[PDB]
Amino acid sequence: NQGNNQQNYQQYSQNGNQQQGNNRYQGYQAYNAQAQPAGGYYQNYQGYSGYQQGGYQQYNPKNFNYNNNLQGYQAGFQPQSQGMSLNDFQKQ
Amino acid sequence: NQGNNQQNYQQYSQNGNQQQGNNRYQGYQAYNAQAQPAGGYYQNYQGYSGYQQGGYQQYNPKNFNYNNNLQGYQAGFQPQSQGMSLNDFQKQ
Amino acid sequence: NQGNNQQNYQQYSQNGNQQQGNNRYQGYQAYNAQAQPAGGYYQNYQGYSGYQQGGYQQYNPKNFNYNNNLQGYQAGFQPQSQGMSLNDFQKQ
Amino acid sequence: NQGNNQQNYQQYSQNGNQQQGNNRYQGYQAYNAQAQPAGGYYQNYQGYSGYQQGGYQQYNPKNFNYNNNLQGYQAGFQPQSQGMSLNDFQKQ
Amino acid sequence: NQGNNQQNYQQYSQNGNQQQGNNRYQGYQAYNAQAQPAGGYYQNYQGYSGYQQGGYQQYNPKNFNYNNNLQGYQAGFQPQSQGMSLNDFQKQ
Repeated sequence: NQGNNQQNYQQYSQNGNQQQGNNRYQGYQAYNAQAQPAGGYYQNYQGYSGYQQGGYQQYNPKNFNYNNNLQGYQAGFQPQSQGMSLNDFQKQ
Repeated sequence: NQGNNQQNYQQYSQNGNQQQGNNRYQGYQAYNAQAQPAGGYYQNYQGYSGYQQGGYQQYNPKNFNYNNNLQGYQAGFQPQSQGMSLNDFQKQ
Repeated sequence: NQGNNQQNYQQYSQNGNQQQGNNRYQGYQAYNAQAQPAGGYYQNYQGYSGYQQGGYQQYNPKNFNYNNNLQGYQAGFQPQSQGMSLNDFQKQ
Repeated sequence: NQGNNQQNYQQYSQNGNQQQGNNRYQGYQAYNAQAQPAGGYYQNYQGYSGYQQGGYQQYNPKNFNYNNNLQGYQAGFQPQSQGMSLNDFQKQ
Repeated sequence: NQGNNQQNYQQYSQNGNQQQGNNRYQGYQAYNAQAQPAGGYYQNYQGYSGYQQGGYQQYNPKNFNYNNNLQGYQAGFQPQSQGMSLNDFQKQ
């Protein structure tokens, strides 16, 4: 093994659990607009975990732009540009 | 093994669980607009996990643009451009 | 093995579980517009996991644009362009 | 083995489970417009998992555009263009 | 083995399960417009998994456009074009 290496390794185990019954679950989701409502009856919850964004790795024994967007909000980007740019984010 | 390497390795186990019955589940989802409502009756929940975005890896013993968008919002992008650009994000 | 390598390896196991019965499931989904409502009765849930987006890998012992969009929102893109561009995102 | 390599390897097992009966499932889906409603009675759910988007891999011991869109929304794209472009996303 | 290689390998097993009977399934789907409603009575569900989109792979020891769209929404694309383009996405 020699050189660059980006490794994402996640080990998750949910095995050997007992959940008893007789449960009453009433879930009301209504009139949601541009939303992601989450809910429920859980015992073991593993979620939204293990995120890896790689980076610069240069191994040696013209405009470059690299953008990694994970679950993010990016608006109004003019990198390495020539001219005039107008970005208006007025909130009233 | 020699050179660049991007590896996504996820191991998940849900094996050996007991869920008892006699359960009452009433789920009401209505009048959702541009939404992703999530719910339910769960015991072991593994989700939205293990995301890997690769990066720059250069191994050596003109405009370049690389964009990785995972579950993201990207609006108004003019990288490495020449001229004039108008991006208007007014909210009233 | 020598050179670039992008590998997505996911191992998932749900084997050896017991789910008891006598369950009452009432699910009401109605009047959803441009929506993806999710629900149900679950014991072991593995979903929306294991996403890999490859990256730059250059092994050596004119406009280039590379865009990877996974479950994302991309609007108003003018990379490496010459001229004038108007992108209007007014919300009233 | 030598050179570029993009490999998607997913192993999923649901074998050896017991689901007891006597279940009552009432599912009501109606008046959905441009929607994908999901629901049901589940024990082991594996879905929407294991997505791989390849990337740049260059092995060496004029306008290029590469776009990978997986379950994404892309509107208003004018990469590597010359002229004037108007993209209007007004919401009222 | 030498050169570029894109391989999609998925192994899924659901073998050795017991599902007991005496079940009552009432499913009502009506008045859906431009929709894909999904539901039912399940034990082992494997679906919408294992998607691979290949990428750039160049092995060496004028306008090019490559677009891969999987279950995606692409509207208003004018890459590597000369002139004027109007794309109007007004929602009222």
